[PDB]
This record gives sequence, C-alpha cells and structure tokens, in this order.
Amino acid sequence: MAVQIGFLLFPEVQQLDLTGPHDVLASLPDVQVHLIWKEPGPVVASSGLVLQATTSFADCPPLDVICIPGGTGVGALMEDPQALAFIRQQAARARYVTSVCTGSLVLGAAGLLQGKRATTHWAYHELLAPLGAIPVHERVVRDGNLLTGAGITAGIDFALTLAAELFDAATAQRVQLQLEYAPAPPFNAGSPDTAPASVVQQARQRAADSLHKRREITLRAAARLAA
Amino acid sequence: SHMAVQIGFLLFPEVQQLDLTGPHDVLASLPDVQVHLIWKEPGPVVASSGLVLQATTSFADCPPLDVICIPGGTGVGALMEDPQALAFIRQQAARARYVTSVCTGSLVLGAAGLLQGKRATTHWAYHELLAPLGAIPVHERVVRDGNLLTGAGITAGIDFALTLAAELFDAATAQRVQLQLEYAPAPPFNAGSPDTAPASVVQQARQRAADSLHKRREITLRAAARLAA
Repeated sequence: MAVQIGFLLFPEVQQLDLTGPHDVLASLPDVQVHLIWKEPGPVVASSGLVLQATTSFADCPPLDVICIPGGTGVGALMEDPQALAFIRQQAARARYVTSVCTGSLVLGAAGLLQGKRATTHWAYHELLAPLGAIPVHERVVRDGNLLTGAGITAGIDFALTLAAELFDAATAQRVQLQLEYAPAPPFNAGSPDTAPASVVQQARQRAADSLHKRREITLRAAARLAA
Repeated sequence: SHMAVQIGFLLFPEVQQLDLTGPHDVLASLPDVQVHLIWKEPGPVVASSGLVLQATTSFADCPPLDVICIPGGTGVGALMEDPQALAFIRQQAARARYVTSVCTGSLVLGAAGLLQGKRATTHWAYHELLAPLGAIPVHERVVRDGNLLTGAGITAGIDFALTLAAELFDAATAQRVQLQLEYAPAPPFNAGSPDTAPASVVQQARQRAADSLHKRREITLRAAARLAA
C-alpha cells in the first residue's frame, strides 16, 4: 500500500537528475524509494560522485512511478536490451512512466514515446522526433501517464508536479516550503532563448561531439523499433 | 590536475543530501576542480532520506581547501557539539578562499565561531538561531559577507553554487554552466517561502518543526557558551 517509486541508477548518470527528485519524493508519507540497477552496489555518476543501487532488476517491486534520469550514460542504455526490457516491464503497469533531461531518450529507445508529447534537454531536443515523439518545448510535458522533464534542474519542477498527482496540491506545497524552493537564479541564462548569444554558442560547441554520437545511436535505436 | 581548485563538502550522518548534491553537480561542471566529501573516515554515510553517499577522505588526510561547504540536515545538531568537526572547519576556514554553507549548515559555522559579527542566513524554520551565535540575520536566499557565502534552505544550494561559480571564475562561465544544466526552475506552486505559501501550510510546518527548534535552541545556547569562555 506504500507508493513504490523507482529511479534507474546507471553508470555515468547526471546525478542531480536523480537526487533532486529523490529528496522531494522521499519527503512524502507512505512512499518507498528504490535505486535500481542490474545489481545492488556502487554506481558512479558522471561527476565521480558514488551512489548506491538498492535493488537489482529482479528484486524491484512493482512500481507505481518509474523515473529515468539522464546523463552521459544514456547512450549505452539506448542500446542495452536488458535495461530497455526492464523499463518496458515496469512501464506498462506503473501508474506513471517520468524521465528527466536525456532520460526521455531512453524511454524513446524503449518505444515508449511513440506518438506522445515529450521534452528533453534543449541541446538534444532534435532527437525526440526520430524516436516517435511529438517534440514539445516546455519544461514539464504530460501526456496521459507520461511525464517528461526538460534538462537537469527541471527534475525539481517535475518532481513537485508528480507529487501533486500522487497526493494533492497541499502535499506538494508543504514539500515546496520545506525545500525553500523559491528560486532566485543569479543569472538568466538557463534557456537558449534568454542566455547571451556568446554563451549559447559555447554551450552548443561543447555539446557537439556528444550530439553527433547520440544522433548515430538514436538512428540505430529507431531502426530497431521499426524492424 | 595537480593545480585544481580544491572544493570540500562535509558529509555527515543524517545530512540533507540535496544540500550537498545540488552544489556538487554545479561545481563539478567547472574546469579543473577536485571535489572532496569529508568525514571522520572514508566510507558510506547515510543521508536523512536513506540515500547512501560515500566520503572520499578523512579530516586528517583532506588537503587544504579553496572552498569549504557545510550542508544542513537533521544531523547538524550533533555537529554543533563535535569538537573534531569544529576544529577541522576552523582550520580550513583560516586559509580557504570561501567559507559557505547551505541551509542549517550555517548553524555549524556559527558553532565554530565563524559567524560572529557577520551577515548570514539559515533555513527559515531555524532562522532565529543565528543571532545567539553572533550573526547578523539576513532574510535573503544567498548572503555574502566578505568570503563567507551562505545559502538559505535546501534548494537554495543551486542558486548559491552558481553565485560561487561566478566568483571562482567569471560570469560567462557561471552562465554557461547554468545553460549546460538547463537550470531554469519553474515551480508548479508558489509555496517556497513562508511569505508566499498558504497560511495554513506555514502553520502546519511550524507545528511540525517546533520540537526540533526547542531542542536546537538548547544546543545553540550550549555552543554559544563555549564561544564566550
């Protein structure tokens, strides 16, 4: 009867995609939160922060909510049939199937974005359409029981949205206040629409190799869904 | 590299993990930083939510830090009376380029004597505990006094870390990180501050925190008495 919430924890995850939502959701009554990988034990994030998976795929209970974070490690997952099959297995009955940042590309590779409205990190957004999504430029996009969040820090806004769906608005407001989540960002560069052009150019320049490699992975993943 | 900026977070039992992990991912995005997670010994440390983190170094083996950062959480009460942790913080604060904290981590800075006559904030529910530790209490989300930079409650760590990034490097660098992370929060409710949340919500929350506040007040006054002697 506790709400079962599971995050996929994988090598080279962008840890804040997971740890933001985790601290939001673990604050709720009558929840149990799982960090899932192929086996329990240490899993190193892209920053070198060490996290700890609490369960294997086999021991994970049926989930009410599955959440796929993003990060450098998603390219491997997009071509990992075990991970994709596990995600499909839990998605079907899960009440909610959510990702954050490039975690939606993993949902896409699993075939779970076909004909659905979805978002991802702004630098990767062109990869949603080949995976069958209708790409929406909004920070949290809901299509039925699919909730996708945009890039990294969007996980906090996504998790508060999810909290209200699982419980109610009052419960989400309580958590928002405990987290003192009234952001006053010291710059206005969080989107390509508002950042200085020089900043956008440098960020695009840095993401370019990753985007090309992910363009190739995405097109192999899509072809597998078609065949 | 061997010339990296050395950034250290104190990692203690019953930490509020987001206070640490938010800033960590922002600062680890900067060029040629090394980040340490410091406790009495390396090994696992369990956050208040049950998330397990891993300390990378002991107090004794930690190199001199450019930045020290103290997170908050339920475990701060013990830290405020832990002579070994307080001595480590004071030693590192003697030479650090920035001494910071997030959430109730400033109460630990206060117990270490580092807030006396300095502007600072802390989690809104414990904010009246700054003044007995000698601080000038400021109701702002990131407060700066010289090389002391404190963040307010939990998620303020992200705003804090971007502010610190601009000081360590420059504004263009902190803007790039803000964009690479796509950090543009758009909360679905407006309850992040006691001034804006529905009154019933602020009242529920104060009802909840009261026991903790009365316990932390007594720890705070013991810590203050040790600074006065």
